[PDB]
Amino acid sequence: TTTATRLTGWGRTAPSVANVLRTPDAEMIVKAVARVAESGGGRGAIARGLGRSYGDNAQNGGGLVIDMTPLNTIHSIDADTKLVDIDAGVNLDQLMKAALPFGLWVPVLPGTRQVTVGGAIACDIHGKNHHSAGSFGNHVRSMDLLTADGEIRHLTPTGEDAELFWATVGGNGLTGIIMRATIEMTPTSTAYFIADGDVTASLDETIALHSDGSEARYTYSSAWFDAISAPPKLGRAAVSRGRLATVEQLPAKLRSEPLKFDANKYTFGPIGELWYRKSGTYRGKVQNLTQFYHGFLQYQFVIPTEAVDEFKKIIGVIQASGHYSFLNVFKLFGPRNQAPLSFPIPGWNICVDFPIKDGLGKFVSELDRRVLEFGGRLYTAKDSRTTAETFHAMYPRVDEWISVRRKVDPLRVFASDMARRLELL
Ligand SMILES: Cc1cc2nc3c(=O)[nH]c(=O)nc-3n(C[C@H](O)[C@H](O)[C@H](O)COP(=O)(O)OP(=O)(O)OC[C@H]3O[C@@H](n4cnc5c(N)ncnc54)[C@H](O)[C@@H]3O)c2cc1C
Repeated sequence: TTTATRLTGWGRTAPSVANVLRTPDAEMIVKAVARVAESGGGRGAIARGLGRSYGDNAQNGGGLVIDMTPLNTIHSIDADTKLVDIDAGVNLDQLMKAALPFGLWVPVLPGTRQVTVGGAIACDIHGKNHHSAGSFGNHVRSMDLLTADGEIRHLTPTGEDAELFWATVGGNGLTGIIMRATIEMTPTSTAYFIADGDVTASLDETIALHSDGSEARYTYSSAWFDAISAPPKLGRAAVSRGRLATVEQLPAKLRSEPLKFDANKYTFGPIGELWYRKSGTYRGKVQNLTQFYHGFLQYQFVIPTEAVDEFKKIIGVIQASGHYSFLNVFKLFGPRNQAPLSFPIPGWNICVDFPIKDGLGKFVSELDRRVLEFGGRLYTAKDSRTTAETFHAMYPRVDEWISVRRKVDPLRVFASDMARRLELL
């Protein structure tokens, strides 16, 4: 039934061999968990989605990995209740396509739509709209969770079982296997955005633009960030902010199908600086999703809002480090949710991408130290190399979480490389 496969995260690193069960049959999945649970705990099992996490959370060296992607049935979409009832293996692209004709919008979209609902819940994913909509877990109204004892529990965010619900959110598959879930969607009259763009000249401007109160006028907001240039150019950004369009705001050419989907010699001189300011500055531009969205070590952290000087310092440490990240996504996160292991907290969030090079491993450890000291944290979906000590200090509700985890899996039936590395087992 199960194939001995060699798995990595998206980052393609720290590989381990696991037995991969790949079946559309939910009964064969309940029975595999039943089959891991009688052998004491062994090296346990972990669910896997589309494998878009960069780290080691969806692999289990010498254990069972359950590929959930065949479980990809959309059960119902209701435009009156805004509810979708889907298998955990459906991905967000599939869901977005299916839901559009109902005037329904996926409430949190990450950078790639090739992620499963299970992965979205287990990493409590965030998107361009976090400050206004929170993260993925905020919009789950129920889920069905295959736990260690082979029973399927029906969890809701409030009432009985809320605790296990909120431990599952952001729990990296370590509470069991999400089989099915109900998501509340965001109503929309169009598949379009109305976007405003701005280009800042420095880090100070970027931060200033995100604290001048303008952010409250936008539901969606993110920025491409300069992390290579020396000050004052360091931290200059192309900001893209917006909100879903209404049909009255579409041009006539689009208004009849409102929900349908489908370096020269100047470049680094003053004419290019002008061109790029001009091209990046705009108001009320109508965009579809693709236009509005757009050997390596991926690293993402958030620093709490107040610690602005500390955030500025970390960015300085980054550019003077001799490690050059060209692709950097910046955003200001809004209020957190009640999940103990949820990554997002209100504050300055950035994702960087370092070429793998001599000194890099030791430099990001130092980064960890700084991020930790400044009260922020790393994102498990990007990580495969931080220590359990650092992680546990970054997430002070980890003991709270672990304690919930030991109630629901005393025999450690669910386990992964990440769980063992970060001592979440
Ligand atoms: C190009 C790119 C851009 C990205 N942008 C963003 C972004 O903007 N915001 C953001 O928050 N993230 C982003 N991510 C990270 C990604 O959204 C998460 O890593 C997500 O969890 C991946 O989903 P997956 O289905 O691929 O799950 P996998 O990577 O296969 O697994 C991820 C985790 O979820 C658990 N899991 C999966 N299915 C289940 C299940 N059925 N039951 C229980 N647990 C399960 C796994 O055990 C594992 O712990 C990005 C990733 C990439 C590659």
